[PDB]
Amino acid sequence: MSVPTDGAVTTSQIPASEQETLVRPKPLLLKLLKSVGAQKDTYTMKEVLFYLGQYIMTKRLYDEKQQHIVYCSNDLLGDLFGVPSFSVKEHRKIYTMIYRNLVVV
Ligand SMILES: COc1cc(NC(=O)C[C@@]2(C)C[C@H](c3cccc(Cl)c3)[C@@H](c3ccc(Cl)c(F)c3)N([C@H](CS(=O)(=O)C(C)(C)C)C3CC3)C2=O)ccc1C(=O)O
Repeated sequence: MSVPTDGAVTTSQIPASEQETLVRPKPLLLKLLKSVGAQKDTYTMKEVLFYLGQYIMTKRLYDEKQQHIVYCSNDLLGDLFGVPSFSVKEHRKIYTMIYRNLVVV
């Protein structure tokens, strides 16, 4: 990972320009972002990933760091993504699940 600002996280697995994609989260995704301090309705993807990461850690969905698995089956995030769990290493898979929950500007 890289952290180009205090509210963004990027990855070499995804093109840099893709992480600058402007998006308008649908209501559930937006709710999760605002629960950890987000104050707007439009974001770059790298900001969405930052806030989703904060949400995951705040809800204690990634306690076992070395296992690299988020367990979200009983959380809003599991409903958002439509999976019971996923790997924090699989960044394209994560981007794909997020894209289903937003409109691209
Ligand atoms: C790809 O290979 C690896 C990946 C990893 N780990 C990751 O890629 C996970 C990552 C470091 C980036 C990992 C990340 C970062 C940028 C983009 C993407 Cl798609 C993923 C990122 C993350 C953020 C949001 C979501 Cl929804 C998610 F599932 C995972 N998170 C966040 C923490 S954070 O990076 O935001 C930090 C607080 C440390 C700045 C954790 C809470 C979910 C990570 O911890 C570890 C080891 C290896 C290896 O084999 O060497």
